[PDB]
Amino acid sequence: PSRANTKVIVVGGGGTIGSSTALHLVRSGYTPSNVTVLDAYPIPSSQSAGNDLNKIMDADADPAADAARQMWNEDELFKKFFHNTGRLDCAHGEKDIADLKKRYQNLRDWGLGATVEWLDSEDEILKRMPQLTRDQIKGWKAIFSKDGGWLAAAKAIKAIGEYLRDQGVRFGFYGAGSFKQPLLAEGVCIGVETVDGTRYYADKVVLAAGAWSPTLVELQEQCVSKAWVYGHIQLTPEEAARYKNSPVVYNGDVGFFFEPNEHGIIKVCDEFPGFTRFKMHQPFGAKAPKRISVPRSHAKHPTDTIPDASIVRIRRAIATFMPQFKNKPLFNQAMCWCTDTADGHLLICEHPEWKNFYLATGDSGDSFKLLPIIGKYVVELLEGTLADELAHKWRWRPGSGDALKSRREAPAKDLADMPGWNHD
Ligand SMILES: Cc1cc2nc3c(=O)[nH]c(=O)nc-3n(C[C@H](O)[C@H](O)[C@H](O)COP(=O)(O)OP(=O)(O)OC[C@H]3O[C@@H](n4cnc5c(N)ncnc54)[C@H](O)[C@@H]3O)c2cc1C
Repeated sequence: PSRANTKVIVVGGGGTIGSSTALHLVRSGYTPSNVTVLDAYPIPSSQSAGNDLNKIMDADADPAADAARQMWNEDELFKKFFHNTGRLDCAHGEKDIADLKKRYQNLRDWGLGATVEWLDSEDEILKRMPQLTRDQIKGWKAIFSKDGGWLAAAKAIKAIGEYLRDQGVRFGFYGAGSFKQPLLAEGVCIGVETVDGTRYYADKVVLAAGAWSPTLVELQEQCVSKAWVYGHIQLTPEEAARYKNSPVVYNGDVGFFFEPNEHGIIKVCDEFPGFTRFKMHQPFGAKAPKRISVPRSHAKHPTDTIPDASIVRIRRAIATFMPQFKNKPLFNQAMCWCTDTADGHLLICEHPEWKNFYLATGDSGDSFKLLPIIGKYVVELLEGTLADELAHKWRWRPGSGDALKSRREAPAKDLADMPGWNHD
């Protein structure tokens, strides 16, 4: 078929890469009624890693991230969800400071020197963030990124879902949206079947199932799914007013926090290598069950919280960043799932055996900032127009390294070994 006549199913279309793909199909002139978004949960999916009050907009010298940054500034659908507060990337101790100097030097060497400034003392840091405590940031240096800030993530995906609804995109959710298998005819994918038995037929299928991708089809451990954690504190209107338009504050050895949302709520994250949840599971294409990391979904198990070890790290972030708030209860604790490749690059490729089935995953914990742009690259993959360098960087690559460690400091620990999260 031609493009007005091409049917495409986006599996995981309630999440980050999937909603972006559906948007870029519509914007590229695919007929909205020929696009079907399938998700386990209605857009924005309650288990999407993008279903979050906030994410950091930390675009670097990377072409895709920079193209995304421009859309967060200029695109009429997205721009209202980007808060250009700036970002403090803070470092403490001999090794982290040396790595921050080098990151700074690299950004100068890459021609972003005008967007960033080196803060060489605590006085320089308190100038940009006077709500910090001088005592707790003794010896800290920072890169202040003027271009940075934070993204109203769940609101941005919701806004894509409302736009797609109004265009006449087709939806299937719950049993009617939860992918079970591809429909294959002589090695060609011609649609999908969901858990309730519903079949959808299309010319092309995109698997944008995030941390669920390696659970749904055999990916030969090129993606390993891991959880990260957050909790919330509630500020009085007077407390929240002191933090209005605060930059994002990050320290790789502490974690990070955001300015309060419109309800006075501050989200706090630690910084760590993520948690697996290994269990026996048989993805489509696997000859028998395998021990793989299967997300433990907060949407399916809303009584779940986070490990005790995670609460302690978040309390330490609050004690370091916001000592006056050590007494506030930490609430709406949740695990948030991503999938790492060995090299931390995306997995955006045609399936090597199932023609017209495409992977769009490998988010590796840092892809929410790509929400505006990433579906453009997926449409280019479907159309055969993706740049060779990106076709290689995002290629099918089992056996290319250990995704349990990936490019992080250590192999992820497992939730089986981390008490405090399960309240069943
Ligand atoms: C705590 C945390 C903090 C983060 N901070 C940042 C940050 O500051 N900046 C940044 O850029 N990135 C950040 N990230 C990373 C970012 O959130 C992810 O890289 C990105 O959102 C992943 O997008 P995705 O589309 O691959 O997955 P998702 O958005 O999770 O989408 C996957 C979708 O697949 C659906 N699905 C699952 N199973 C099925 C099925 N059987 N059938 C159909 N659909 C299914 C899910 O319901 C979901 O909607 C953070 C992530 C977490 C968890």
